[PDB]
Amino acid sequence: SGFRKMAFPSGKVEGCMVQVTCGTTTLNGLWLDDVVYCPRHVICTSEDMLNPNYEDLLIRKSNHNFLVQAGNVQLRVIGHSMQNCVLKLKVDTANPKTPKYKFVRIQPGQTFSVLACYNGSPSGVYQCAMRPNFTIKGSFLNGSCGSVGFNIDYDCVSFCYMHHMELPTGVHAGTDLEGNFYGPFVDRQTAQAAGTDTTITVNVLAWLYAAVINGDRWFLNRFTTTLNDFNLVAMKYNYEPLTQDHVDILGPLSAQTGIAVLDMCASLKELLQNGMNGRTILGSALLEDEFTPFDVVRQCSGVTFQ
Amino acid sequence: SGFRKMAFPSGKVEGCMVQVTCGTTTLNGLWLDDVVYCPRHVICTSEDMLNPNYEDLLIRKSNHNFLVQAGNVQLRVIGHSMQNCVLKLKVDTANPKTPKYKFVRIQPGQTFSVLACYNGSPSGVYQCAMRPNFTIKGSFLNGSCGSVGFNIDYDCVSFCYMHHMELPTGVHAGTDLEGNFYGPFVDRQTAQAAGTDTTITVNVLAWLYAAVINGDRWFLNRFTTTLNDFNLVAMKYNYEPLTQDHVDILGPLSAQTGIAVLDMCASLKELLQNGMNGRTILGSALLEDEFTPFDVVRQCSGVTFQ
Ligand SMILES: *[C@H](O)[C@H](C[C@@H]1CCNC1=O)NC(=O)[C@@H]1[C@@H]2[C@H](CN1C(=O)COc1ccc(Cl)cc1Cl)C2(C)C
Ligand SMILES: *[C@H](O)[C@H](C[C@@H]1CCNC1=O)NC(=O)[C@@H]1[C@@H]2[C@H](CN1C(=O)COc1ccc(Cl)cc1Cl)C2(C)C
Repeated sequence: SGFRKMAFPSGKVEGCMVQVTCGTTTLNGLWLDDVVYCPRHVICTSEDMLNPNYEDLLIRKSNHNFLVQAGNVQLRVIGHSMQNCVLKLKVDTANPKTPKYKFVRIQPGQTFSVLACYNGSPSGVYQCAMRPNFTIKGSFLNGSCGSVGFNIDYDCVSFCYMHHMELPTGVHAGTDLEGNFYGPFVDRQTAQAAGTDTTITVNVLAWLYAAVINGDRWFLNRFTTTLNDFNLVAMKYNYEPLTQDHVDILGPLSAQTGIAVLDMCASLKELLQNGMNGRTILGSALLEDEFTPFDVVRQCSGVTFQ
Repeated sequence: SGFRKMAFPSGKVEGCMVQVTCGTTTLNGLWLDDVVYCPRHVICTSEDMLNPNYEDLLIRKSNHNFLVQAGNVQLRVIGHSMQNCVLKLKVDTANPKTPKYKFVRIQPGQTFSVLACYNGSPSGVYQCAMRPNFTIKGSFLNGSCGSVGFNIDYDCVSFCYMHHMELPTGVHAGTDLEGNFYGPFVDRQTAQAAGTDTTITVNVLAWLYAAVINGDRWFLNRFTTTLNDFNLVAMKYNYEPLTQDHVDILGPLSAQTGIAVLDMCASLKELLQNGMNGRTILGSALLEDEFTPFDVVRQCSGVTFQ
């Protein structure tokens, strides 16, 4: 037993990370087959990153302007092109470490592992959720652009995120691996802001089920509630509405614990109105919302990946 | 910016994990050079694990009783020996993936990354602290024994932990890689219990400095305190005593923020006596104690590993 914010093993992704330097900008790239993927603002400079015109900037570039460091070995760039907000640098060598992979775009509420990287070298790994406002609460410093987020499903890495920027509230924004931003953000230095977030209701319920599975039961009660009456409380506390599909997705957790989904909602209702009163749930004094039902089933059952 | 519970990249360790099966017990082993390391209770059975005599049990074993699966390839065991609570299985093949490594024993209060494994296959990675009572609050199910904890320091993996068991409170106990248990636990099924824990004071202060670096400042104050008067409050709230060396270790964080260590103690004192009053620190409603000063400096500065 026990319950931890757990990332996927990062080894398959570590073998794809490279360093991309252009001008005085160094960031990370993702090397799959004979392509290196990286944020397009690597082609920018100081006075560029204001309201840049990346098509103009890119046509002024040459293959040899892009220095690609795969560890202690330089990769020759033989072509370049822009795809939305990412660059695709064609290199003369296919990555012999290329795992089988997919480029997937995730939904707010879903989670993924981030391999934070600097100068092409992995620094750490942690779990993030896509917030309802399409930001992520990460840990990113200068030089971390091009770090990717991913999930693993048996032997296949599903890349879902490339890091591009921090917003003024300290949260982070980036793209899918096709270069399309999550949320209404642009890779310019403007006065853009996150905008209002909500709590991921279905995830909080999943985490409550994780707690019960692990022996935290004090928040349970004989009360129940209808979906509609629960959702008026959710709205009041800036929680996302709970749909019937969310109830369906929680079914296996409900069946394992023997606590009906709607009964757990009644428990969440009471926690929202009364707080916790000095008690904790799974070592937390806050209702946690960055674990999906899948995450709970995976950890409380022990799935692996080859 | 941002602050996350961050593990080390796990790739170097993933290449060492194997499956060890003996009788009807399957667990994980750690394959370094031509030795596989695993918990010695793999040689036990159901009626064995009560008050077993492992020397007697081991002399009754044969090299061929140990099935070692390195992925889809079987490793021939050519020798075996017991070292305290671990087995060393000599195999005919050296692991060509062996990273440079060390076997180190850590102190309570220090942190490490755990690569949770089942059937020799990595499942996830997360950060743990050695509690003052020599347990760890992990996430471990049946089959996870032999998963290791580790730190990475440039290119070198310092293995500090092998998993053996869960205690009745849901916390976890294991050994260093020389097979010596952390704390007063034995690899028998007895009525052993964790015993009383304390909060790691120096780590809480480090995390408060992490908060300030990341813009959470509401808990700061003009008050100060002496080390002695702080330590009477620490004792009252079941916090570990703060030593002058702890103050020294916090020096760089103090110097970066411009908040004297003893002034941050005064802030912790007030948080201990008043609570947080509905506010959070780094997304937590509890004082967090599983980040060392090193962890904070590493994350709030961006060190990597090759
Ligand atoms: C690429 O390595 C960086 C990663 C940034 C640096 C600090 N934290 C990060 O995640 N990306 C950028 O520097 C991008 C780049 C231009 C601006 N930018 C930003 O991150 C915006 O800036 C900030 C905004 C808010 C904060 Cl709290 C901090 C910073 Cl540095 C492009 C937008 C072109
Ligand atoms: C080896 O894979 C397991 C790992 C255990 C299983 C559940 N969680 C874990 O970390 N190790 C064991 O089964 C060891 C083994 C005998 C008993 N044992 C225990 O973990 C003790 O048991 C438990 C105690 C408390 C709880 Cl809450 C659950 C269990 Cl299963 C040796 C002590 C020989």
